[PDB]
Amino acid sequence: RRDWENPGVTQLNRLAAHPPFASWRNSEEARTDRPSQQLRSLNGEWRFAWFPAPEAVPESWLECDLPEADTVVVPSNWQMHGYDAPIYTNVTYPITVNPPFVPTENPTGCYSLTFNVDESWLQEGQTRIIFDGVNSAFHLWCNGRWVGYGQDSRLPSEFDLSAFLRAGENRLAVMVLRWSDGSYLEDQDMWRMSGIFRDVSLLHKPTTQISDFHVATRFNDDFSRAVLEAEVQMCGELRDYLRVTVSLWQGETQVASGTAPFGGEIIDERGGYADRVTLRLNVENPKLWSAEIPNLYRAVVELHTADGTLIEAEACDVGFREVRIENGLLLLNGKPLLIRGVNRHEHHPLHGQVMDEQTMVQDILLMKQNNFNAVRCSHYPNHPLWYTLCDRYGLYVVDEANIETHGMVPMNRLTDDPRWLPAMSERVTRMVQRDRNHPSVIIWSLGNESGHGANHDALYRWIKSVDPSRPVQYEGGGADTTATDIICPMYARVDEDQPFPAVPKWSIKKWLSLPGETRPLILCEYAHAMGNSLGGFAKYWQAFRQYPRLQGGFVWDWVDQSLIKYDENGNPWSAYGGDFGDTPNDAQFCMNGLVFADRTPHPALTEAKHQQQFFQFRLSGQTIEVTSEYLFRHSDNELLHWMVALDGKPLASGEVPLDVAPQGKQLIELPELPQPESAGQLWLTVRVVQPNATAWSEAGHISAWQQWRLAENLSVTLPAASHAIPHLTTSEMDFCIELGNKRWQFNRQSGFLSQMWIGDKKQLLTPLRDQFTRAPLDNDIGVSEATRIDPNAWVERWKAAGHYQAEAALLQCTADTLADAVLITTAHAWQHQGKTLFISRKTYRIDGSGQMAITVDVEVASDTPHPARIGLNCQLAQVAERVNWLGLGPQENYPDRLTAACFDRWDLPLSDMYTPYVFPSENGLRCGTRELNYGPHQWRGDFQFNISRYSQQQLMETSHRHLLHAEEGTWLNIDGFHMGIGGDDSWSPSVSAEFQLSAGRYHYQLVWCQK
Amino acid sequence: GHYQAEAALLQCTADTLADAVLITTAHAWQHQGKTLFISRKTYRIDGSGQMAITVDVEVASDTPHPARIGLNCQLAQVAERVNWLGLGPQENYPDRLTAACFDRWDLPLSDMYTPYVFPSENGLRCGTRELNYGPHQWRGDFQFNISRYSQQQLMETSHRHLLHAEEGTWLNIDGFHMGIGGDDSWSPSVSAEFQLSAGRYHYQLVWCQK
Ligand SMILES: O=C1O[C@H](CO)[C@H](O)[C@H](O)[C@H]1O
Ligand SMILES: [Mg+2]
Ligand SMILES: [Mg+2]
Ligand code: NA
Ligand code: NA
Ligand code: NA
Ligand code: NA
Ligand code: NA
Repeated sequence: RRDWENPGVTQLNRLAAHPPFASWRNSEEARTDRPSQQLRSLNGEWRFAWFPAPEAVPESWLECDLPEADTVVVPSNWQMHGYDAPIYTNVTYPITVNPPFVPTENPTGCYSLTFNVDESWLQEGQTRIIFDGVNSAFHLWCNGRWVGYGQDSRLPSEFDLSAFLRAGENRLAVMVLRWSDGSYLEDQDMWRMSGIFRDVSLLHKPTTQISDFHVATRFNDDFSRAVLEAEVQMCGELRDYLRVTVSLWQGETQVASGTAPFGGEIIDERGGYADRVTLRLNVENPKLWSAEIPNLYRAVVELHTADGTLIEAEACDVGFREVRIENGLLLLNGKPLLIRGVNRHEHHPLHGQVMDEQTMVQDILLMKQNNFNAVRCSHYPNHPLWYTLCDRYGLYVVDEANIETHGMVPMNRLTDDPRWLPAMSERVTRMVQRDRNHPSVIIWSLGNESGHGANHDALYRWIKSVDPSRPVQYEGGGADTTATDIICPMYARVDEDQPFPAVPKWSIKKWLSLPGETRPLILCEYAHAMGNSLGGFAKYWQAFRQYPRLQGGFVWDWVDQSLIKYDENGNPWSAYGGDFGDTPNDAQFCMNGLVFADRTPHPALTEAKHQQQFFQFRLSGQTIEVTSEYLFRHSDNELLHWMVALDGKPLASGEVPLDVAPQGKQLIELPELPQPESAGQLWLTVRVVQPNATAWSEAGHISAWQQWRLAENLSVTLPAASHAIPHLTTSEMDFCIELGNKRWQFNRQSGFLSQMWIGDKKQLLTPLRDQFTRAPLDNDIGVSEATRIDPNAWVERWKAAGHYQAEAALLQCTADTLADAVLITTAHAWQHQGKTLFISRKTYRIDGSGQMAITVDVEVASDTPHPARIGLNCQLAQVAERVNWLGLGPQENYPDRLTAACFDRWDLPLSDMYTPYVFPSENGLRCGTRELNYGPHQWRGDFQFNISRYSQQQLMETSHRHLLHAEEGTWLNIDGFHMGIGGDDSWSPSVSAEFQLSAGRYHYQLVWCQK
Repeated sequence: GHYQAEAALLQCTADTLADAVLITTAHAWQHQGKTLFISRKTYRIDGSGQMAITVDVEVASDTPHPARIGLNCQLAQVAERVNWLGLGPQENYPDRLTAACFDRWDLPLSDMYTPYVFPSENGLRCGTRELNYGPHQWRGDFQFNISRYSQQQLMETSHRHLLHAEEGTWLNIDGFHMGIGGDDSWSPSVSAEFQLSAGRYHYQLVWCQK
């Protein structure tokens, strides 16, 4: 019947969805949430055979194992085993758009397993099998007999196997299809894989069982009282002796308990649900749940006979919290939330889309350590364990239905079609039915990028109906349609409007006050972290803090979707779109994370951690005002550490206990600071330290920090008198200056410093020249589809203007001998096709002390696209182990992404001055640098710089970091000015005007000498 | 002490180039043992009779942002016309110059002074690349005001009718000038982007025969 090409058939014989069950037969075990003998796992070694299409599968496979099959591990994505290639496409579907049809050549994975079943399981009760995740559709067989069918890759499919099993050995046969009508609703921007990627288990339930249960918590005005209501549903033999007891626990103390027989209240003319009961438990002064303090209670639901016989027990963690929208604000337990969130896909560089506990824990610890308090399940229900973890560690969650039809034209072609309503409703309803009891979930999402159709409105209402405790949001069709309680745009900018027809992305500040608008605004996606990005991140957070109704957003996104491949030597390297023969593909657009696939942070993570701090500071004289942005907890594990340093030199320091109530303030007056002797700038640096370890951080953890410039005493003392006088030697070809063991050589043909000698060794491999370009960042390339080349992208404008091809034309090069120095004056003009782009005028003054003062003045044609940078570069002949500097650091920082960096004395190994972005680009820059030390060299002034073994040219010509090769010597790029990196999105110019080098005339000066 | 600051010479040297004389100077402005600003300059006079003045200023970060960063002098001559290539023709400042247009403007010297009843800095014109007055010509990228009244007199006179034209012509040429503000006139109202807080500034002017 080809059910995989019929949106009308999304399952066959599948059991109803419900909350996590373990069918404990002992209440104490359910209370402690210990393992259940009634719940077995079938994960492990299975048999697998790949086929080009289902019609290729031999009939024998249903009854007997295939010799050609191999033994592989499950869960797993078969692309991760090499049976076929994983495909990375963003918007464009991986198959021809001809709904509900899929390619005749449909990759088919035949999984099979021989397992044992204890006769005890078949003598009573019900035995079902559960597939937590199968991509994308499958047929099931047990001992040769067809069982059922299922679709939707992100929610569990359950089947009753009671009448198929036999005591002893049994054999399952699962035929998984890569493509199905279900694929049309799974066009998320990620790797397209397939197989049984989530747990497979066997559950045993009594004939008379708990088939479903809902837990709700209502509160009085001040949350000093609560009522926990638990609706429990049963199946099987309904009798007067049956009872349900719901007891609530706080540790080993039972705080509440209620018992009752079945038979709900009357609801209509036909009566009520005789197979249901609702228990109501009163709880005084309940401990409230939040990401700040994840207080949890344990609820045990016991199905039993009135006289004391337990039939079965189920249970869940209960988080007492109220989520409601009032007067335009999203409130948690009555307080306005400030969502510090991030989008997180389920990705692993080695295992694909298979998740494991360790990876989940690592992510959560890293997220909380970096001040995140929320996560969005982009763009499908997650692995069941994820929610449990979020409940226990404390993270607000946006549970999103597995629905995305981005490739359709228009985007809502299927979501506005009533014939697709059935398939869609199952993706929404089954999600809610599964996760409604998790306190961590505070908002339901109808899916992602599927336009806005009537089906969305229908399902929006369905949820409001069945679960009035959680707000419902959906961004499609404009981000503010009738299908969302929250204005949830993606990449809407802070101050700039993007008036797209039909679906404009207004400036978020302006969006809130549009006539008639009252809803709160929380971006479902913003600050695209693709490669060297997150510029302008601070601008969002300043707005979030100033506008009550701007309540945050979810950064896009958590981790690069890169996969590991191996070279001929068996060495691993990160791969992206197209690296597996997959085509069409969207190359590196699958890597947009704050951390690498292996979870190593990207420089942008620190910027996020800083802007998302929970403590705000203000300075007034000797007083530091600390404000808490916590809504519930007190600062009971925080101490303030302060330090005053003069140009990196520690003068004073100390620590003060932090004792601020949520939303409160605390004043801390610093001691009488001693007026410094030396000249220079005094800097005050404060940091919040967590003395004690927690469940998510180690002792000493730094959660916040801030810097301030204090007093400054400008140096008015003239340096000592020079002993010698530099000597000039002229030739038609050069101007050579000598002073002791030091020598400078200027080429009279090029007009550049071509060499220097410190002692008996040369210092340059390449002449010191002007640089007005940079290896393009992903934000400069600005493309989200490897097929669209936006001529408006910065890289395209620089290329068309000739910035990368302009050649320096010498206009002047003269030498002058002064009383105590030699002066070299030069002027160059860079041109492209008779067009003068830049003009650089310099002077090099080498005096008797051995120092070279380089004064640079540049003119940039007002009509040429603003340049990426304005500085100099050269390849030093030597390679040193350390890089020392007085400026912003220690990590990479750019003009629009440097609030996190601190001014101080930093010292790192050369390697740390290079950021390993998978797709190479300008990187490792450090700004606000007053002094740079490398080997025998020292540069002084006020500049930005990056130093490494890779030239801008190599970075520019290389697609993968693993293909880079250290060049001889060290490449140095010292800029007087550098363009912002942007990142509001990576498919259009996103660098704010204030970070564009548009001044027309620039000036900077550097002093080069020996250390 | 900005109104008290005293120029204290730190350096003053002379050098002869192939076709010019280079005067290098350095000054420090202090008050109560505190260096407010450091002005470093070079003067280059070439054979064409042009004096190129390069100025680099340091402003202590802990001192309030200065009202302006420039040079001034009282010219002996009194011409009746003022010609310049820049924003105009009317008085305009950094945060109030959108209405002015870049072009060649020529007005009588009086028009270069705004008669506010309560005297104060006035008549400035921004984004100027060339200014002509009598036999003088100034080129660069600066703001300037020119009139018969010194900033000192304007600052000491409460009513405009009490102002007296001084001998010669006072010239104020600024590489940078602070915004005037106005959101209200009873509290700091000059927006951050219009405050001279960069710490380090640089500008260049060329003085020559008209
Ligand atoms: O709009 C979006 O932008 C992201 C770009 O990386 C990614 O494709 C998300 O899934 C999509 O919702
Ligand atoms: Mg179907
Ligand atoms: Mg998409
Ligand atoms: Na807000
Ligand atoms: Na992407
Ligand atoms: Na504390
Ligand atoms: Na590249
Ligand atoms: Na006055």
